[PDB]
Parts: sequence; structure tokens; C-alpha cells
Amino acid sequence: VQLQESGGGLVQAGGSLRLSCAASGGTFKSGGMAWFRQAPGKAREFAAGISWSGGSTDYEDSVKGRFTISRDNAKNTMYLQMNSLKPEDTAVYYCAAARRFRAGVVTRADDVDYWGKGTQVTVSS
Ligand code: NA
Repeated sequence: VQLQESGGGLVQAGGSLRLSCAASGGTFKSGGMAWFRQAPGKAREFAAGISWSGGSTDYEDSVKGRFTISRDNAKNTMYLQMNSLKPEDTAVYYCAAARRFRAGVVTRADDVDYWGKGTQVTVSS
């Protein structure tokens, strides 16, 4: 499975941003998926996760209530809606996926088989 992020760049504090991730549309598919984010020289920290079907989600504590993760398995996409952006949201955002067999919410890098290249998001006053 390959993954590719879209969205990003310079965004306004207090605004919103939607990131998207394209996943394989062929014979190999993602299971659970997630967004991770990385501050400089830090590890890829979990931000939001979603089960294969989309029925279950989880969020890092500082984004709960502001971020929504969703997916469209018909089109092989996965989205992060990021509201009320904060300076602390500045990071490289990575799309992540488990193998299809692991259908639960992904919350740990140990369970991420497939990574995107990442998209930088810089929240400016
Ligand atoms: Na990529």
C-alpha cells in the first residue's frame, strides 16, 4: 500500500484546514488508518485514528473537539478536518495505514505498516 497526502502550507491561526490522504485503489488496501504529526526532531505522534469501516475513531487529547478523522473507502481516501487551528498544530502531518487484516483504529506507530511522505502545516498568527 502507498499513501499520499494533500493539503498543507501556511494557514491562519483560528482558521480551519482539511488534509486528505489517497491510499491504494488496487488489490492491496489499507485497514485501520491514522494521522500522525511531527514537530521538529520529535517522534511521529498520534493525532487521530480510524477503523477500517470508519465506525470507530480516536484522537490525541489536545485535538479532541477540534479535529475529525473520516474515510471514504469507495474512493480510497481518508481526511483530517482541523478546526480552530493553533500555533501548536504546526507540524509535518503524515498519513498512516495498517495492513487490511488489522482493521481496528491505529493509535501506535508500531502498528503502522504504510506511511505517507508527510505534508508540512505551519499555523501563523
Ligand atoms: Na507519499
